[PDB]
Amino acid sequence: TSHSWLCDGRLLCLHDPSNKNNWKIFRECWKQGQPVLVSGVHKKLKSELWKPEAFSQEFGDQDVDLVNCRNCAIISDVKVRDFWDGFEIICKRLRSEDGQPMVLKLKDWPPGEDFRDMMPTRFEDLMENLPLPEYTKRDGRLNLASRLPSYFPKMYNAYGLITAEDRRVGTTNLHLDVSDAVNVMVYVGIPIGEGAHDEEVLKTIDEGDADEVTKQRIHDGKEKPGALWHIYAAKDAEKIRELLRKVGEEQGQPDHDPIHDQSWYLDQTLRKRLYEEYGVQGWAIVQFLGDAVFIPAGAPHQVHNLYSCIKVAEDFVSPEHVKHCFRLTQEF
Ligand SMILES: O=C(O)CNC(=O)C(=O)O
Ligand SMILES: [Cl-]
Ligand SMILES: [Mn+2]
Repeated sequence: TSHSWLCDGRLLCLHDPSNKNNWKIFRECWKQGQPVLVSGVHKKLKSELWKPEAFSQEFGDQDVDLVNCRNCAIISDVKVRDFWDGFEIICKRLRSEDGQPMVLKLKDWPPGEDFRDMMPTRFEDLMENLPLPEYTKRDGRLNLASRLPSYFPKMYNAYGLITAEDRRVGTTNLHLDVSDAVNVMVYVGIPIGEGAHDEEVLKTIDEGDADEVTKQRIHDGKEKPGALWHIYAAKDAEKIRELLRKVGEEQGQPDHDPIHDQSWYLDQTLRKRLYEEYGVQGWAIVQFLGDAVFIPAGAPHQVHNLYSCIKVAEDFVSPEHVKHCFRLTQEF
């Protein structure tokens, strides 16, 4: 079974998403609470379905709210095409008071459980090509999601954050989710209208603590980097809460939950600190076009888009983690 290791030997990378024997290798990492990466998923999909132009053409007239990733401001009652038309074409992006193009995220779209209903062909294309299908598919035999009683697909679409100032901002702030999930990068858009940003992208992953083999995927492989993830083991979540309670009190704090508050992005400062002061070393992961990231239930994580990303995630409930999922459901 074709695979290799990233993050200095600590992250499994599976290279063939439809290899039936994948579970054997996957499960050993997964039962220890490690995330897992599967590359090559884009090569299985119907490309034409996962274009920003197609999303604009087909659903542009819908009403939506957006989020400015730099200041968290909400842009109320805008149109879907406003987002998608500026995904790669910088001059088409909605502008702040100062007339500058904004780095934006599309909020709650599609809304509710409307994905399957709103996008049936995309739904079938994703689900027919998810890796580890017995775990990940709604009706997969190791997916307990639908098999349990009432006590246990989402898009993440946003532009990139490339500046030096941007490096301490999250596309999605540190949080955890209650079930297992797989997050697939189905499209990476390289924006035009400000010239090349390759060196900023590279300095951002380096400062994000990415390993040398991850960086060869750019230098040698010439792969298109989508997003930079930091993921932590579910067990390490309290040690991370402890750090953030303290740091927060150093600007005026309650015995509350910083991870649930989803207000923190761990920059290179706090990550060195979390490691030396709490022993906690996470996984710095660059998600390229076609990479599927498996995030264990309750494993805290944050995301920082480098370029413009179309991501689609499927939740599931594995036997290995079904106790976590139960315990996380009650606390949440
Ligand atoms: O992609 C993002 O911005 C955030 N993704 C997730 O939080 C996830 O898959 O759980
Ligand atoms: Cl499987
Ligand atoms: Mn998440």
